[PDB]
Amino acid sequence: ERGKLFVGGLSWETTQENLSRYFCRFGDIIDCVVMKNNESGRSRGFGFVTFADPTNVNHVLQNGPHTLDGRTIDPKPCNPRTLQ
Repeated sequence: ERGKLFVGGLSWETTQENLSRYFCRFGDIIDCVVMKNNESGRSRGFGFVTFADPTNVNHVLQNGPHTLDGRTIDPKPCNPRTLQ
């Protein structure tokens, strides 16, 4: 997979729906999650966005800085977790 972005530095208030809304300005999104604490269900302050078109990752990176919910957030390209 080529189109996955890690996004760090999120406020714990930011929902994955809001995260997706923000990053859709750079392309169609096929997955967007905010990682949650297993016990509490609260955001851990980071997530992942997967673009349908992997060329959109570089478009995000060259059009910063990025702010969401009053935080400067930290999008980075990532090599995705591999499955079976």
